[PDB]
Amino acid sequence: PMFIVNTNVPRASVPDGFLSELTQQLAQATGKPPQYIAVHVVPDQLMAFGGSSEPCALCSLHSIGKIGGAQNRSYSKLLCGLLAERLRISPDRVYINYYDMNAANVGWNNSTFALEH
Amino acid sequence: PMFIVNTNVPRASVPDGFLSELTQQLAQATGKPPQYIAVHVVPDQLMAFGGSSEPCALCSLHSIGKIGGAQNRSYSKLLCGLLAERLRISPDRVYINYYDMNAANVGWNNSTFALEH
Amino acid sequence: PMFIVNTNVPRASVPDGFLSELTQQLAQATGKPPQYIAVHVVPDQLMAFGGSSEPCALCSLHSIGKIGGAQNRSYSKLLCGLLAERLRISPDRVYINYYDMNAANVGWNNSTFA
Ligand SMILES: CCc1cc(=O)nc2[nH]c(C(=O)c3ccccc3)cn12
Repeated sequence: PMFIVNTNVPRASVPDGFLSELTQQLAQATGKPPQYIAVHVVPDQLMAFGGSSEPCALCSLHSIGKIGGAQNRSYSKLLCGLLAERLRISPDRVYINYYDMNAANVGWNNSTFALEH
Repeated sequence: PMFIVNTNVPRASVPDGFLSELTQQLAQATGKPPQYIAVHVVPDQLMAFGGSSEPCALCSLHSIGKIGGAQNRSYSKLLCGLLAERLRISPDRVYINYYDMNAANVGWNNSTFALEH
Repeated sequence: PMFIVNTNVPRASVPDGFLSELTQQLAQATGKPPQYIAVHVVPDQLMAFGGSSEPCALCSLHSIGKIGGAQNRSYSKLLCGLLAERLRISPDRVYINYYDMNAANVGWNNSTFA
């Protein structure tokens, strides 16, 4: 899985330990091994939410499976909680786009995750 | 809705009020309220279009509904118009990827927009 | 088509010619003229792969068609090869998301490709 956060919160406000916390908490939430979790944090961005430049975040989570109604609401609670606690971003100024990726459409290690045919 | 612009145009060439203008124009175009519109502009990018590093932009528009053949042609005219006028980027050096998002696949405010089941 | 690379490799480590090599190799690989290909390289990123911040990359390739099982495995070999050779990133620390775009959902030059 891969999780990206783009935010106008300054780099200096991203706490030590943040990428590792995301890595471990997403491993737990998705049931996938930590070794396969990638995280990407992009501070200092020029962005607005609702026309306001108060702290906000635009995020993406890509996973092969483990994407769906109840699961995505769970991820949102988890990830909004982290963004609120660590970056002081209000949950109602966060968007997270969820993508259920087909194994054939994710490349890795010179191939993809579709090895069957 | 979420609109992202990545461009090699320098930061100083992005006019003040560009984010607000995008916000207003997108609210009008999509019929969604401004409070739900998120905009994100990323200047000074290392990019090429057709092998040239002249001004260009790679963009995305994510919306729950209001995405389709006719509407997208209309968005492209609107957004290329703004990028050309404000950032001086030629319309034939812009790509915009449109995404019709399922409500269940967009997280916000500790949950998603799938609140029904 | 368009290709985006996000990496924690520093900008100074991105070699002269890299964007051009991606453009022409992707032209060859997708069969499209180089004039169609957009590439975007984002160095110096704050990222981790498997909990480690050794060199890694998160990438996307969007194309109207030319996306599929065998084709994507070919793109991955090509692109991982380039990232390993040029940016010294291990292939097992690269993800590439492939998107088969509908022509109606790609805007260009005041319109779409539909
Ligand atoms: C055709 C003019 C054209 C001009 C470009 O500068 N870029 C580009 N990309 C495509 C493309 O990938 C495509 C378009 C329609 C169907 C299949 C692929 C087509 N173009």
